[PDB]
Order: sequence, then structure tokens, then C-alpha cells
Amino acid sequence: PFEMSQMVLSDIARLRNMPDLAKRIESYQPQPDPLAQRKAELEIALLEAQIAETQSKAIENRASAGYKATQAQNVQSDTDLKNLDYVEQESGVKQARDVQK
Amino acid sequence: AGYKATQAQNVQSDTDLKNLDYVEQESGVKQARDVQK
Repeated sequence: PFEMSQMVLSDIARLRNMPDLAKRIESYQPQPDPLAQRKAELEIALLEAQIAETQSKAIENRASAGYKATQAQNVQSDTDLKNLDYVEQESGVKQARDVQK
Repeated sequence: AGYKATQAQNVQSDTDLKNLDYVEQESGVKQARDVQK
């Protein structure tokens, strides 16, 4: 850490008959930039947001697969109805039913 | 995802109705009901 570098630099300055420069190098306390810490916190928050968004996307994909299976079942039922109607038309059952009424 | 599950449930209900209509048509229940009126 730079704190011990401060001690070494202050000792060098004090030994070379420059005491004022040493008292500065000693009195200097470095402070972190609040903007950088804010940026790091926002980056962490954004990363968790992307994780949540990906989880929600996977859930939506599963739901879409289920609805796309239900649609296939409904299509199969519609196909069965179409086959029944075709059989009735070919065999003349519809004509007989219409004649009856 | 929730709305896409609700849609699946509605599709299942529609399929049940289609099966009921197919059974009624095959068994002639619809013809009897029409004859009654």
C-alpha cells in the first residue's frame, strides 16, 4: 500500500534537509472518488438486473413452450373435426340429416 | 409467462369443447336435438 511509500518518501525528504516537503507527503491523506464507487455500485446493480431479466426470459420461454403445446393440441382437435366433417360429407350423412329436417 | 399460461388454459378449454362437439356429432346427439325442434 501507498501509505508505506509515503513514509519512505517523507524520510527521504526529511533526510535531504527538505522538512516542509516531508510534512506534506505525510499530511497527504488520499480519498476515494465518490463517483467511482457510485459507478461500481450501479454496475453491480445492473449485473443483478441482467441476471433477473435472463431468469424472467427463461420463465417466459417455458410458458411459451407450454402455450405452443396447447395450441398443437387444439390444432389436433380441429383436424379431428375436419376429418369427421369430410367423412360425413363423403358418406352423405349431412344430406340425410338435412333431408330429415 | 403468466399470460402465456392463461392462453394455454384457454386453449385446453377450447380443445375440450371441440372434443364434446365431435362426440355429439359422431353419436348423432346434434341430429336428435335438431329434430326435437
